[PDB]
Amino acid sequence: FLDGIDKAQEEHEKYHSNWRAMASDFNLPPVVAKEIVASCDKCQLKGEAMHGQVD
Amino acid sequence: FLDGIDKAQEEHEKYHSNWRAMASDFNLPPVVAKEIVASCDKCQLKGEAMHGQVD
Ligand SMILES: [Zn+2]
Ligand SMILES: [Zn+2]
Repeated sequence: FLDGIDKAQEEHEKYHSNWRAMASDFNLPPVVAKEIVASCDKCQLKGEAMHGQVD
Repeated sequence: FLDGIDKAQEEHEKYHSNWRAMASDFNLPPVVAKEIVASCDKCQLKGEAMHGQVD
């Protein structure tokens, strides 16, 4: 679990690749690749959330 | 990977337990338990984000 992710985590930092790319790069299920995105605040929170246009 | 999560995912829905509880319940590493939280929008986005107090 942590072994493949350690090498995969570095790849994420280098390009912030999507979980689909990391999954194929290490042939790991989306759960492992998706979790790396969950730890990456930049790829996880993509704006949206709120910040409406104010009333 | 998906087998334990399937049973663990149901437990998450029942109580929205934190990844620490699910990890101990199925004795799985934080990566597997943390990913379930990543899929749960209610436990993932806990307000914050933005929504400042306006100027
Ligand atoms: Zn990223
Ligand atoms: Zn939840």
